[PDB]
Amino acid sequence: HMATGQDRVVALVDMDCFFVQVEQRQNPHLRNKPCAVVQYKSWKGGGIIAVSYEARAFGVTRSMWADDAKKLCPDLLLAQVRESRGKANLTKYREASVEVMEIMSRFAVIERASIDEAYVDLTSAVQERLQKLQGQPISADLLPSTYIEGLPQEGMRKQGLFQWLDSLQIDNLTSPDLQLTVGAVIVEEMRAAIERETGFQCSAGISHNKVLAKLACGLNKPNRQTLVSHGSVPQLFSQMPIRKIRSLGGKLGASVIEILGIEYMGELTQFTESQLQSHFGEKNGSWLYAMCRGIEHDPVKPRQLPKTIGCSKNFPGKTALATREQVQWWLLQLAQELEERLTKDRNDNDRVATQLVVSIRVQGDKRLSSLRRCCALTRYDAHKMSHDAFTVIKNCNTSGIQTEWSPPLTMLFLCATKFS
DNA sequence: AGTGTGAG
DNA sequence: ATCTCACACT
Ligand SMILES: Cc1cn([C@H]2C[C@H](O)[C@@H](COP(=O)(O)OP(=O)(O)OP(=O)(O)O)O2)c(=O)[nH]c1=O
Ligand SMILES: [Ca+2]
Ligand code: NI
Repeated sequence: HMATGQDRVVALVDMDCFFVQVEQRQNPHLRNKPCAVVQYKSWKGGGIIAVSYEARAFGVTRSMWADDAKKLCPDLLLAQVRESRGKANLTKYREASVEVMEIMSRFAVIERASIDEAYVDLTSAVQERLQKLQGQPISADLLPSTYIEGLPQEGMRKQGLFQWLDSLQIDNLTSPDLQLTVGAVIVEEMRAAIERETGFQCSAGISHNKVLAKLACGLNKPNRQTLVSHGSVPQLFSQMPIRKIRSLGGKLGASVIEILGIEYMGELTQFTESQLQSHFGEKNGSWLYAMCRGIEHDPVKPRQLPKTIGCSKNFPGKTALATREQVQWWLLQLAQELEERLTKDRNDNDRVATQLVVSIRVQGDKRLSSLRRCCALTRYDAHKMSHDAFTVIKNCNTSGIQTEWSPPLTMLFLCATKFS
């Protein structure tokens, strides 16, 4: 069933207001109440980074000062992420993420895609489950939080699910729609286990590829899951913004919109594959041709040890690193965080990083990074690493006066790679 | 390849 | 993210 890109069952799981839920687990009084998670900033109580769904009803959004949100939601409760060596401390979140990932790994192999989301390949689990119950159909009681995109044509959810279930093939075990339905069953079980063992809620999307799973996950949030079938793709794409498709959120997507004069994914269906290749190249033209028809093949890649570990910090405008002392201090601060993480990495995976990449951005440069250089990473010593990084970046101070740094630095980035 | 692009 | 990480590209 590859010709129609219905060969796999893929799901994407995304935690609802992840940081808020981890905080609600520590301090119970914040549960089922409007609350938020802020990064302490002296001005206005600090910026808000995670908002509960209860608080979103009052118009609360991320990137807005706590006091202004207070005005919008006076009952609003606050949780504050600790700050360390100029950045947020996410140990708590990484550990909760690991908990959930381990729980998901029991049902099918996963691909960790971020701190709060992961792809799941259920093809094998769907086959094995298909043999386990044959002939008896699938009752709606196994899909308490599943939405069937496009149907019908909390009450609506049940009516659409009934219309979906009444038409599912029963005997053809290779039926794409049946495989998706079973995948949604397994995801319902997965999420039930996750809640039971951690108290966390989440959403999921079930379809045939990563792109459709990602779109399906966001259709019915929170604490709900959405199944997007191949037959529902035309309707779903009829008004789906091109820039909302995974990998098309940047320049390529903008280019498609500008060159073809279209806004929705579904409009790409009218162009021929040769036209798309003549305008975007063989590879992107063919990819777009199949993607606008719901076909995509990026495989779900199991456990993978990260290829890099790094951290950085930006110093915009006034904050730009101007003296030599400042650059030395921030390099040391970054290296100390790096050391902490590299140490945990070596403890958990018995591998050591052999290369240190230093990257910096000078004030006034439009590029993301002004330059990058590499040196050996022999010892997990923040002090040593700080001096090595300084040595590769020292040439960049184009000023004979030792009293300052020129041009100033607006970004410092340290990264450990070449693991072995 | 080191840079640029993009997902989260 | 008003950061972490992956990887495509002669
Ligand atoms: C996108 C984003 C996320 N985060 C953090 C906090 C979030 O809890 C975590 C996951 O990010 P998101 O998944 O983007 O958002 P969310 O989990 O808070 O809520 P929902 O999925 O229901 O929309 O990463 C930021 O601090 N700044 C950001 O810009
Ligand atoms: Ca989330
Ligand atoms: Ni020293």
